[PDB]
Amino acid sequence: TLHALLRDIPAPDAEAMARTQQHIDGLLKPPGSLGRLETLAVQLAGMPGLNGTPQVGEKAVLVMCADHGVWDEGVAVSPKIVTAIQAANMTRGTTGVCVLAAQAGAKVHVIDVGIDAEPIPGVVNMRVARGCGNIAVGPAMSRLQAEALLLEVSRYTCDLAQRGVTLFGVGELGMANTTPAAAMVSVFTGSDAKEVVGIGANLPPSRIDNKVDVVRRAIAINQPNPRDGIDVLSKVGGFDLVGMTGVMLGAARCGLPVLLDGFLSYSAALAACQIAPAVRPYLIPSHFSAEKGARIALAHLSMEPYLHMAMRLGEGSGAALAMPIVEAACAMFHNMGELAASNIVLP
Amino acid sequence: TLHALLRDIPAPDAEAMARTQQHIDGLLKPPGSLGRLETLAVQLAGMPGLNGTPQVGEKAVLVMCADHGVWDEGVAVSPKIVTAIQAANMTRGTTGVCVLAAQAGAKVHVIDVGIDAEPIPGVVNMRVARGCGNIAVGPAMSRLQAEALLLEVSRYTCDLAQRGVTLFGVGELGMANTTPAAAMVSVFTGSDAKEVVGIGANLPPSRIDNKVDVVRRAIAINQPNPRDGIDVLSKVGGFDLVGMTGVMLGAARCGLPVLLDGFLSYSAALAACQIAPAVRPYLIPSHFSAEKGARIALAHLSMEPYLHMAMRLGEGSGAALAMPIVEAACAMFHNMGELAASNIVLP
Ligand SMILES: O=C(O)c1cccnc1
Ligand SMILES: O=C(O)c1cccnc1
Ligand SMILES: Nc1ccccc1O
Ligand SMILES: Nc1ccccc1O
Repeated sequence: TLHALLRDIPAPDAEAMARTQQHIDGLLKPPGSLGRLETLAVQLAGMPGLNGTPQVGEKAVLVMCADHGVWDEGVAVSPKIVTAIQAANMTRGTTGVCVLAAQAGAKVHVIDVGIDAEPIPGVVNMRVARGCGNIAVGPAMSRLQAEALLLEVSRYTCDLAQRGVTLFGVGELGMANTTPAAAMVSVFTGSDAKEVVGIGANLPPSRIDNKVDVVRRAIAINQPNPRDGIDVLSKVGGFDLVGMTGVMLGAARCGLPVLLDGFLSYSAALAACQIAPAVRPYLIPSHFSAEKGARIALAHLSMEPYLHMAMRLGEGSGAALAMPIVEAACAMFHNMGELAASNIVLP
Repeated sequence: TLHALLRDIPAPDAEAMARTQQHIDGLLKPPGSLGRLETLAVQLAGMPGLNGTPQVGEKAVLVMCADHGVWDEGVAVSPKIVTAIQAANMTRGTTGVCVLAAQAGAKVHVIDVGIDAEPIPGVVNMRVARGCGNIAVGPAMSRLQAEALLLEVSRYTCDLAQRGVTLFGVGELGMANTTPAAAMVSVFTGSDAKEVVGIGANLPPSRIDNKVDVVRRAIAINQPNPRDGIDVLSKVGGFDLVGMTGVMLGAARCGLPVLLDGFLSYSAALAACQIAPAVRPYLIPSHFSAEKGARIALAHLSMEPYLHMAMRLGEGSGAALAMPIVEAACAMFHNMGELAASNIVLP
């Protein structure tokens, strides 16, 4: 079922992209002057789920929530229960993603893939377990659990496409999750833990060393295979991370765009592209995370974010903030006048 | 009258800013996690025209249009008449700024400060002359003309504030205007012309040398005084550039924020800050222009743009694109829930 899914990811439509580029070149402006907005418009035009043109219909931010066993290693200063509390707030519209998504006209879908607490009413239930295993002493989960969640989340994502959603945004919520994120980045990029381990949610500078040590132990003990994204996710990842990877595989299979968020999302995207390179064309960066390993992770994905906001909240907040930018590419494409109609000729 | 104006620019309200910072720190998120969005919110709170809080009411983009005598030196490949044509399109909603401003819910005000063509119906008439003097052989205009336009535009800007406008965006339109922009940047920053002269609207690489030469001649012949922003503007600037400087002085006097656009706007802001350092606190960067001298100009203004879009259209298009970001800071500030209300305590 997963092989089928990965097999059916459509390649971008080069024909629609060429038509788009020609149309953009003819707009009321010096050719190429709107830079990355032009490039983004063309990219969108190549996505089969969008009907050959840069269009944006309904918008959704999927937030994957889960707890992590590695929290017990003292790698995070936020109380573990904050995952459960914030997930509930996500249903009240008071969180950072909620407020930014509301501003963008997007709906937030809160999905519980493994919070260590009783079920929260109003949150989508796809709970694998009450938190994943502590990666410092063994794997986060079984390969089977990782594959099942990928399928599950993937289907949910592409099913939203049937409800008019054309643009996705991915996000997470899970105390201590910048630890497995860093382990994955280290593994996929071949970078040393010290180079990609950050302060997460205000970790005191004095406790960084321990965090770096925990990441190295996780890798040494699990021996994840860099060439197998599912192996890496199941061993040194987490449920929230697997879920984000699933949103990306689902949107790609649906031929639709997905906006990345910050550091946690970069880790998930490295996994997704490792598992299926065909996913890459559908990914759109949003902002440049203030987390230490962001530069390395983005360099390996060959992505240059549009927004430099020193943000490090997570939740899909950056994804929501960039949605207007995607709408701008559409507006540009469909609403600008044409040079020829004004009798203007430029070399 | 100009001395009065400059004298009456209010300092930022430190009391409102402290109250803002405390409120932001108490929001549902790790302290400081929304980074530059938090900083922007505080900055807005200190602006007297906004009522002690980051608020955005009506939005306006002021586009200053004028022609330049230096066009005759072969520094621009766009036909001179494009200024007049595009200014007319600005009244039809088909231009790049129009489309992006519409997306942001802002109104575009097109102001003719010196187009070399017959008056265009629908465009605000503040025409100094039919194009400014060719800076390669003498000054763009008299000091008197520069001061009069500054006053004129300044009053117009702050008068809009009485109509509910709380956020301004500045833009321009004028063939060959990246030449005087570069001369001004060179003068204010002490950088050599070759380091700040760019391709403007697709100038062929083979004609760059001539453009660099024209900039040096302009400076040698006029001998503008770097410590006198009005001297520089009148000698090696242009009507559109003076006008943009005027919007900045007017918004500051009104105690309101102004969003910069690209390279031309950076030149105008260097002049504005030279003339009145008190203007600085009211300036908000938008994007990082793809023009060659952008880095140097931004470094001298100590500004780090939020958007990296490789844009180089001008017209205030970048300013419009960043307006949602300013609205996001307000949304964050007013709509997020508080940590205490959720019983969350973080170190
Ligand atoms: O980049 C992120 O999304 C991030 C960084 C630190 C802590 N939480 C989220
Ligand atoms: O940065 C700008 O605004 C710009 C650069 C080149 C040509 N026109 C405008
Ligand atoms: N629209 C346009 C066209 C040519 C040169 C500059 C411009 O802003
Ligand atoms: N709201 C929040 C609080 C603590 C840690 C991470 C979060 O996203």
